[PDB]
Amino acid sequence: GHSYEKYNNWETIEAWTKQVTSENPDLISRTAIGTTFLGNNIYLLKVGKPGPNKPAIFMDCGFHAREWISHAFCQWFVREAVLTYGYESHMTEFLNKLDFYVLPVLNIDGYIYTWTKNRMWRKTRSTNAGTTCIGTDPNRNFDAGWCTTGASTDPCDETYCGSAAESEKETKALADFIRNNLSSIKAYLTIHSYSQMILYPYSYDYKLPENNAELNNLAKAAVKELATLYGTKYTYGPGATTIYPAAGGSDDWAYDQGIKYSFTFELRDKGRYGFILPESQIQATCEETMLAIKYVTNYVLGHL
Ligand SMILES: CC(C)[C@H](NS(=O)(=O)c1ccc(-c2ccccc2)cc1)P(=O)(O)C[C@H](C(=O)O)c1cccc(CN)c1
Ligand SMILES: [Zn+2]
Repeated sequence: GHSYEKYNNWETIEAWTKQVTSENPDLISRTAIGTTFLGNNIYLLKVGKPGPNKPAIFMDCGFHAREWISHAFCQWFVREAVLTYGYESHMTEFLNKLDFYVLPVLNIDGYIYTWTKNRMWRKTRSTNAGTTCIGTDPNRNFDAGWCTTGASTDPCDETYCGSAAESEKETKALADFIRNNLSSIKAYLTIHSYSQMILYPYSYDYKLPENNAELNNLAKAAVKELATLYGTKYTYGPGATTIYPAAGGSDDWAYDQGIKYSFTFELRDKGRYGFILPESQIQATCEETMLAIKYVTNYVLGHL
């Protein structure tokens, strides 16, 4: 059965998306926005009080298969939304005024593989012509300085950028959805682990975004807010200098589409457990991350 304080396999997350929607139809609708290479359904949950032409914030989890705390966060967020609506003033205002497009697991095929075969798997599970090597790195597969730095052209490598931008069914599905809804989406948030950071553009080059000052101030305030709960310390900055250059990222792509608030989160920890974060840290990790996401949402809402 499903638990918010355990890592759940895909079969369970899928059953959860159906159950949480059917139990909360006045706050959640579920739509499939595509299939993965292996035929799994890429669900998107629209979280919010239904209404005409609402602005939206897009958040995805599970780009990288082994980053299990990412998948866990998207599920946690959805429950927080549904349970506190009408009682917590901020979340109530949030869901009244906008929609959260929550994509709980993008790279489902890779996630299943980390459960069945290889816990440290990262990429998708698509085949590659001319080789037995499997998979593309989804966060190198977007049309953002595609494959120009920090990415491999070799299908056997963990940062393989693919045969072309959006060569993967999963990344094409996400990009298509965001393109089809550009006019409503005001912020893009993508959840990874680990490192305890909040990153913003650019990562494919050392250039800074026009609203660099604003993004820095927003990231700073969000990490401060996060720390108030349990003392967890994040760092923040442009991706290229804060972690390393990496072209083809979804956050840089989203920004260049005109979405002015675009962030990558790297959750706990700093490497003691790394990707294998104990389930006993799921609750604390998600609760503190909630504060940062809500801080950003509050800011974005005020700036429509
Ligand atoms: C641990 C986090 C930082 C992930 N990085 S990782 O490639 O898996 C990795 C994991 C472990 C190590 C490592 C650990 C200890 C010693 C030496 C190396 C080095 C790299 P990531 O979430 O996969 C980082 C992400 C990406 O590579 O797609 C990224 C990188 C740069 C910019 C951005 C923003 N678009 C996002
Ligand atoms: Zn990652």
